[PDB]
Amino acid sequence: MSSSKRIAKELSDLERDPPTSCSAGPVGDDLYHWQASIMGPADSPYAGGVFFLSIHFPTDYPFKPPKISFTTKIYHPNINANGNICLDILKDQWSPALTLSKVLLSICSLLTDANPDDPLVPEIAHIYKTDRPKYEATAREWTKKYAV
Repeated sequence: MSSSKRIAKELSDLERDPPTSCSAGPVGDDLYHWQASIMGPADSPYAGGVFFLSIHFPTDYPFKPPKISFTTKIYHPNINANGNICLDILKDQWSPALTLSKVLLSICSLLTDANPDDPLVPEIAHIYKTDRPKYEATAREWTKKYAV
């Protein structure tokens, strides 16, 4: 009811004013399980790649954050092998005032500017802090293979 109408509202807002590089909507007619895709920023080792996200809205949304997993394989210090993303606003900083499109933005940005202080993958984090080139080189490789 409050959960069903809040998601319908957000879907409708997109169904009108469409984002540019982001693209999201429900899978099938399941209003609680969405799928989305985004392109890697131009100034990132993910540039040109296409990433698919899986989205699960909590039954008590928007008072509880949505579950966002990455479908595509990505080499990022804040994203692990299962697609989990360590992002502040998907947890401790979540708030009913935020939207999914707002969550998508913070993600386009996370890829542009990772956060080595939230080492969800310590190996990728260390390579990041000390040998940025090795990391940027490996990020682009994985983009060619998977982000297509």
